[PDB]
Amino acid sequence: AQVATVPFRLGRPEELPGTLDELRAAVSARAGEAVRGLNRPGARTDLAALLAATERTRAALAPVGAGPVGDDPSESEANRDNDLAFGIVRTRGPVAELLVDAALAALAGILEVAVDRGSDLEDAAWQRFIGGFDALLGWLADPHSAPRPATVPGAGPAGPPVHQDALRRWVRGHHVFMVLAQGCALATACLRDSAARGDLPGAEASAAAAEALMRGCQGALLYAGDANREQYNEQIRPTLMPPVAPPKMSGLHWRDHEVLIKELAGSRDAWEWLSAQGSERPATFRAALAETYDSHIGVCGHFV
Ligand code: HEC
Repeated sequence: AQVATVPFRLGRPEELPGTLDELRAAVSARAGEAVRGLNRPGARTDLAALLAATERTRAALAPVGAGPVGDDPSESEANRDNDLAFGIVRTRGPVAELLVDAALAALAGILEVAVDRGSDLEDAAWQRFIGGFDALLGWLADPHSAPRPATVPGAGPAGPPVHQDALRRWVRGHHVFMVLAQGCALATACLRDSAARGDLPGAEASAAAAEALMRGCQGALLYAGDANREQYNEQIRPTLMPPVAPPKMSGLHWRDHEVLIKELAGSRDAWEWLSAQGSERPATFRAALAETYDSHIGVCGHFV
């Protein structure tokens, strides 16, 4: 029931670029347009203006998809069920440019609900949540530099409850998860590659992206946890019809998360090297990491 704009098109995370130079060649032109679109005059006056700017930005971008991937021998049935439960369609085309499109669409998905009906999220959570998109697109626009944050308009307070708005937020929040998971996997991969090649500035820029994306993921988890609590209250009503359970991500079978955690493993030496070279990113990333891990409680079905 208009829970989210679907299909939600996303590339295969196994094809994400793995170096800063490759990433820049793949996406920096398009990401730069996206950033300029989201920071155009007037875009940041209020949440309604940001939504309008988002929709004008994504309309102004030339499409890049080539329709569904279709037959993918690397995709298990459990992967497919994971994606279908949230309306995800794996789509052929330049994976990093598809990530830019997906980021803009997930942003618009969030802002549609917040513009109409507010948010109960703490302003600092809202800031890091929506700030996750600025971090991602700003870094993709210039991967060799740390992304700089921009202003994020606040949301009004939650309005009157509308039927299954919690499910809309739950589903649209998971679309954000998939964008941030791919973004953080990119950032972690580039950190690993940069450090292996002794590119300390590239490593530092990659780690700065990874931390900002990780803080964005913590905001998204708070957002989804807030929706999940409201969902649980809405399930107290017993139903004569067979009860409809909200979609749930698997973990084992969610490909973007699998790719992310594999990159994070084996980024350990790069984080220690950055520390030894006098970076402050490792310490603050470690904090963001612990906070994001804890905020799984109340969102992911294999926690709590
Ligand atoms: C339920 C499915 C989820 C969702 C919605 C998210 N993740 Fe997260 N996650 C999940 C599991 C089953 C685990 C295993 C933890 C363990 O066995 O100890 C994790 C863990 C992580 C980690 C830690 C990885 C590491 O320590 O090396 C990270 C960084 C992580 N998950 C990230 C993450 C992000 C960024 C998410 C939203 C974009 C997210 N998870 C959601 C299962 C689930």
